[PDB]
Amino acid sequence: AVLTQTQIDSILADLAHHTDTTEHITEMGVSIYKTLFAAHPEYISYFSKLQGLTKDNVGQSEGIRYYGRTLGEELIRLLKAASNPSVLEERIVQGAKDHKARPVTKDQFTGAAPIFIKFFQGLLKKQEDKDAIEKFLLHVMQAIAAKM
Ligand code: HEM
Repeated sequence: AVLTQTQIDSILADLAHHTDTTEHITEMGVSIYKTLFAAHPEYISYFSKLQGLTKDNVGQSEGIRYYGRTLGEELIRLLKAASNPSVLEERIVQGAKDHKARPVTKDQFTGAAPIFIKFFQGLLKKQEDKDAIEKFLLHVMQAIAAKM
């Protein structure tokens, strides 16, 4: 549900070089999307700025960078908020607003959790942090879906 400050600090330390600049945070998000869209090319068309793109050219698009940055920034927001119940709930509310009335469904949203989790597990060094990010993202994405 929840992460301790120590856990957040450990996770952020590993992510520091992926998230230090706007360009890097954007590239981190694009990398998640490359994985998501390879697994679900039908999801490319869900995004207003990716209309017309396919699995063969989405990775090179300007549009994927727009979402890569929004996604990356929000993921770091969620992580930083993980030890503060009220701020985390604010982010979960924003999550629901971000995804309500969109082509993505509740089931597709929670169903994509393993893609995000496995991506982050790859970037983290300590097994305890790999375990932690899994618990956290599953919790967050279920909470967002429930409000949709
Ligand atoms: C915890 C994981 C996720 C986070 C933090 C997140 C974050 C965001 C953010 C910040 C936006 C707003 C972007 C904007 O300003 O337009 C957004 C929009 C959107 N997201 Fe996510 N997202 C997540 C997972 C997913 C998944 C799994 C999907 C499945 C396809 C998805 C699909 C969408 C769609 C369709 C929009 C609307 C895009 C548009 O046309 O403007 N998201 N998301």
